[PDB]
Amino acid sequence: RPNSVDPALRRPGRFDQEVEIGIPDVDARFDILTKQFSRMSSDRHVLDSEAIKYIASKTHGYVGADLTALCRESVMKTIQRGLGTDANIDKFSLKVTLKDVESAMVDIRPSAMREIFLEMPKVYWSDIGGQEELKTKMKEMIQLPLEASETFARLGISAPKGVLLYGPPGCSKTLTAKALATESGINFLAVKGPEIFNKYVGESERAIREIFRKARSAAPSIIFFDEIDALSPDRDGSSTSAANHVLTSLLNEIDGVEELKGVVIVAATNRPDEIDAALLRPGRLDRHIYVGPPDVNARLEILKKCTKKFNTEESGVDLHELADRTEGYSGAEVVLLCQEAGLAAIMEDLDVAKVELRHFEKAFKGIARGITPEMLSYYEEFALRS
Amino acid sequence: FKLPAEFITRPHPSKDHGKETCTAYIHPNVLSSLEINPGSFCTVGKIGENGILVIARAGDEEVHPVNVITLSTTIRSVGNLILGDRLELKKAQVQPPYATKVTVGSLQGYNILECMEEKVIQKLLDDSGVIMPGMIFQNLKTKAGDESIDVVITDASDDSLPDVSQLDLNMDDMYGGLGSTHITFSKETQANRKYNLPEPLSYAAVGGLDKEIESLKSAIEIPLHQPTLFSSFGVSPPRGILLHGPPGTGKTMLLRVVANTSNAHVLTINGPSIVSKYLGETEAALRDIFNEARKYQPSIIFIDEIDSIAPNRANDDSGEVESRVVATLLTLMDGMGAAGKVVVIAATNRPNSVDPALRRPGRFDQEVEIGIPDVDARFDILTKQFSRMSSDRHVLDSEAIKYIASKTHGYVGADLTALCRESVMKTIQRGLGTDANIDKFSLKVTLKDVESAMVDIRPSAMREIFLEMPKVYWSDIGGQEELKTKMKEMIQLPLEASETFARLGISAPKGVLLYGPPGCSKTLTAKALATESGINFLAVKGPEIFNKYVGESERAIREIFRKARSAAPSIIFFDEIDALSPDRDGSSTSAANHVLTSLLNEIDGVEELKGVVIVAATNRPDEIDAALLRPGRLDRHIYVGPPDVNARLEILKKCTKKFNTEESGVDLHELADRTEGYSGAEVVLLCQEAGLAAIMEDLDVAKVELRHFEKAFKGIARGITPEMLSYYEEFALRS
Ligand SMILES: Nc1ncnc2c1ncn2[C@@H]1O[C@H](COP(=O)(O)OP(=O)(O)OP(=O)(O)O)[C@@H](O)[C@H]1O
Repeated sequence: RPNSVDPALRRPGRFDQEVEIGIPDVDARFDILTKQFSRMSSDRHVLDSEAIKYIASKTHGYVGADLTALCRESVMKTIQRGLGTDANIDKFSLKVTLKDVESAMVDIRPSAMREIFLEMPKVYWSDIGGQEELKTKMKEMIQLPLEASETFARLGISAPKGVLLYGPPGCSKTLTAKALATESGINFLAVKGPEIFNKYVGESERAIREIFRKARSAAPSIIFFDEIDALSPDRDGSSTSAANHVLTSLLNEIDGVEELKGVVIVAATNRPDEIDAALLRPGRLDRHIYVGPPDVNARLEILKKCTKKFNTEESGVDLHELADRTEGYSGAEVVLLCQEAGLAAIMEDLDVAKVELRHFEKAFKGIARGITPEMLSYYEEFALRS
Repeated sequence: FKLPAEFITRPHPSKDHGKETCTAYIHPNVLSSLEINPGSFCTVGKIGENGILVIARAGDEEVHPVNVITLSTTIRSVGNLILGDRLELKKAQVQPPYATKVTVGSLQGYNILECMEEKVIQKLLDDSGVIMPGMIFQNLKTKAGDESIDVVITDASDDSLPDVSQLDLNMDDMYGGLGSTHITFSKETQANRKYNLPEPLSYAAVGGLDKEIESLKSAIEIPLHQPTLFSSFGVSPPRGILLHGPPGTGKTMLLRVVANTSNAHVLTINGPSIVSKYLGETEAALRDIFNEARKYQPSIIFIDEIDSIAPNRANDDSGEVESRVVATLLTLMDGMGAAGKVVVIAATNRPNSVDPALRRPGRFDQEVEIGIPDVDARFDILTKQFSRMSSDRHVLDSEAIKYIASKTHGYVGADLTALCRESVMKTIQRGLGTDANIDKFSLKVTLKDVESAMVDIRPSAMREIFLEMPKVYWSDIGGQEELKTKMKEMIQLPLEASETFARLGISAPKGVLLYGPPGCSKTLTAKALATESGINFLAVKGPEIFNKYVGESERAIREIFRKARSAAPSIIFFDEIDALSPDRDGSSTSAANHVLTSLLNEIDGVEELKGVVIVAATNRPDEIDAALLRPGRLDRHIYVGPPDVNARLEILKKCTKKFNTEESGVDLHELADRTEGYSGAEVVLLCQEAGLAAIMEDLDVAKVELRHFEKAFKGIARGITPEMLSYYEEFALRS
């Protein structure tokens, strides 16, 4: 723990050079898996490349020691299964397969599931369903700093360094961060709302300091928060008569005394009224994005993606009238409705190769949108007033 | 000047014949220091159990080290001389007078050998020593008919003047080439009871933990017996197994069993007694014992009460012996050898107290999960102990044992021995009090004493994380067919549709909500799942998870969900949600809010729990906050309203089984029609009240009259208001 180290030791006069070691990502885990597989050679086991890639992708929170733990657990489970079934057959013939690895990853249950910095899995653009204008806006806002810092240094304008995301709780708030992290090619930081909150008084302040100076030491990057409305309201909500210190710290960190030109701060909130007037000030977090419900094109793309597993020709649906009928839903709502329709289609004779239109109608009538027009009107009023 | 204070046992190698009873390979310097003739009997103290296994002594070839001694596998089995025990040497005793009977028993055999005998007498008494409490020898190669048998020689009638010597060895005198007193072959029963010699614990004693017993057998046999095969892989050998569970659940007993059944050397420690005031004394002792562990190829190390030995760094920085010794022992065992054959078993309790610095897969990958035994394990242990104590002292059929096991649901493994012993004392006490010292063999074991035994035992094993409350079959399940069909559908989908979900990507909603009237059909569902599902069922009460300490509920939630995830795909049930759920209607505390966020972000946040299924039954669904009530998690809703006419009729038939319907003249149809606004629990209570009214007339009754039915019906009302049902319907419509 660097925090447990005496801060007198951790000073630039003696220990100016710090080497930061983080949790391995998917690429590092895959590289370590391939290296260890080549280490014990293929003379005792067979493991084709795509299985290794799938295993590495399935691994999210595992650590370097976890890969060795999985390898040893798979080997020993193979030994016991061979002894039990084949009655002491040669262990080389049984070698290593995928099912023992799957059992090992189910039963390993690592204790390192809690970490301050979350490595959210990446997602590609085709899976991401949005709108062209928003994509152009985010692309411009992320392209400006990286190849315009030198221009801003001479100009002196620098960057707004503040982006606020407010919209419906349906979709386009969580997967947007994944899309930004994937396309930007820059290290991403994900912290949950109540995750920063702690029972101990002052622990939240130390965690805030920790995350901001790791962000500073991690080169000019993007800092994203899952939800701010869990801590922003102080007078309106009176959350345990606290969080005032947290609010002051986050207010003075972004633009107090020292200004952070290199990094970009993006904020996503589920409700606009919870943001205090101090944050709602020109100069900081001035940019606002409506990011409303997905349009017809995004819903059609999501339906096409969800229908890829099934067969469109056999079903006979054109993927247009279904999207037109399902216009008041959201991306998460569309995904849930597709999943429930698939469940209804598989209830009859277990696995199916297609989903019928009757099952889709059953799903649509069974589950309501759950969205009210008053929240949309309030969001529109806030957009007009902003 | 050597002054050997202590000795340690060691198996005799090279087999051959040699002495095999009086080997006693001790360095001549020790023999000279004892001023005792080498060509005479020797006595080994073995710390306690006087008698000292008096035995003749021989000489070595100066290669045998002074520290280790050999007492032959026969004497090792006779006296339960476990490897690694403390051994001492002292002066020999007086010469025995003579031997009288020495009779064979032919253990684990049907006797009637005649041909297989082939003059066993020469083999028995062609050797020095021959200690009549026991001779155990290999079958060797005699004639044709292979196989292997052993012999019991315990029974004897010789009398010795000193009672200190419990081994009462005597000399050998028989005539043979290449006969006692009036033959020496007779009887086939077990060992003599009057000696009451200790016996080595076997795997047959342990019962109800098979799925773990072969697991631990393999875990201890693969590295010890097959070191080269595992070393060929080059993935490093495991050097530690975690044995953790509630106290008295059968861990030290399996430690003793595996220690006795293993011929390899085993190291046993007594716990915190090694801790000394001197800083370096404990370090020297640890490095020394590790030196003897690593110098000999077969070695097994036992560690106990690790929490006291290794306190957590954050819990308390007491000092003195601390994580320094833990670090140095870990470093010592990390590079003791490359392949080797060493297994370490940690018999700890509640691993929360175990220092987090003892958990890496590199040395302590193997973890054994030990929980409270269920009804099947308790019944198995009951049968095993009944077989051990034999039917010559008790009479009991299978159904009584099954009923006793079913009655004891929350009891611990040691509670079974507690109950049997308490029944023994109760039977003896009642016999002495009533029959005035009658023959106690005829009294044996009955049901009344055992009944009083679990009435008056009062165990202290009620508060536990496991809730193994008694279950019921489909007979008690009184409800609607649609509800049962839905239950079957959502409990059969994850069991035989995991591959289909993985291929399709739909996965499972894993969320079922059960909101309804407080009458019934909300608690019996737990029994229905735990009975029909046949899967490890975990139930957590509402107020039980609450604790005075701040964060205790959060950590308890952590352990319960981690154990649910680690306990294979199963189902989790929470009885009462509406106490912690209303964080908005009521002020509550910060702990309740933290619990709400934790349960919201753990069910479907970051990581997805596809294997387990989360089902929650609540009384008033409005206490659940809308923040966590989002589609995709706990989306399924069941009305589960008051039971219909069919369920009420079924409940009435079940409750009327004790009574006779033919003589009462009631078909339970008009009563069911009249009793339409009640619930299953209400129906049961009304039936109980009617039975009480019937039996208050003329004490015991064989039937119940109508007048009692009307009296019960008028005495007790439904207790439920229609506006509550209207509000439930309104909530269902909005959902
Ligand atoms: N599951 C069980 N089945 C049968 N007998 C048991 C069981 N659990 C305990 N006993 C009895 O109680 C005794 C004490 O149990 P055991 O020796 O296993 O120690 P433990 O209390 O579990 O361990 P520790 O002191 O390390 O916590 C056993 O020797 C045995 O007689």
